[PDB]
Amino acid sequence: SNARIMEEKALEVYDLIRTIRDPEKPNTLEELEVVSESCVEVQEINEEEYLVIIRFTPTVPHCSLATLIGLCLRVKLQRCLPFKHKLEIYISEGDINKQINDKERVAAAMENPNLREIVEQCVL
Amino acid sequence: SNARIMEEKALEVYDLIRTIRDPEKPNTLEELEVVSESCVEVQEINEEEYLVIIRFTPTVPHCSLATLIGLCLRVKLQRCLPFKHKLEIYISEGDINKQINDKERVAAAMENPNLREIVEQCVL
Repeated sequence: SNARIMEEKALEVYDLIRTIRDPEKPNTLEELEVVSESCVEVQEINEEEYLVIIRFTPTVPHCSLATLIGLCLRVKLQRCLPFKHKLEIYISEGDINKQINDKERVAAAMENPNLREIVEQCVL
Repeated sequence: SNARIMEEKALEVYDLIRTIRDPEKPNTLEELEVVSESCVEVQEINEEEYLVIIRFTPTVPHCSLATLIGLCLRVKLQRCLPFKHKLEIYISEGDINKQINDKERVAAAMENPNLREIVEQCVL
């Protein structure tokens, strides 16, 4: 039946993506619950052309850039200021879907050798 | 005057933090407008103990983890699926101030050799 075939195609898709390594952590997307089989749907657009829809839940860095910067500020001052002090640091209060789907943005990323290297190794 | 002294102390603070390297980009925090002199304030809490307040504007990654993951999904499928397809990928729709100020969270970060290495090199 059509439904069975679309189920089989979604499983095909899932089996390819499930073992991709996370860019930062030593585990696969499936192990980190970034994807699961139910997160994929396949439909037939026209005869023998399929649409694949994936919803994924990205991992977050163990230590974000903003956090690293804040630590640098605190550690530098703590070690190098010549007076006794307390410090309060505040993040100043003064499209990803687009980056991963737009054909031009995808190509631009894959033309950066640094990003291409990361992506190609994660999927290897 | 008190005001002059606090201005001089804030400049002291600024001169230490302005040349810290960004964790990812080849430029200093000042060059990237992560900090500027006006973003620092110093007050005297008690005699010879000062409070330093900094507001900073973090840089963002040129390519976030979520974007890298989405690229991996697309590139893997584009290269390895055995059928013609279009793909739509969606981020599923199903405290930093705390990490950089809380004494315990700061210490925990600085005990991770990986993070300590990054921080110590950025401030060197």
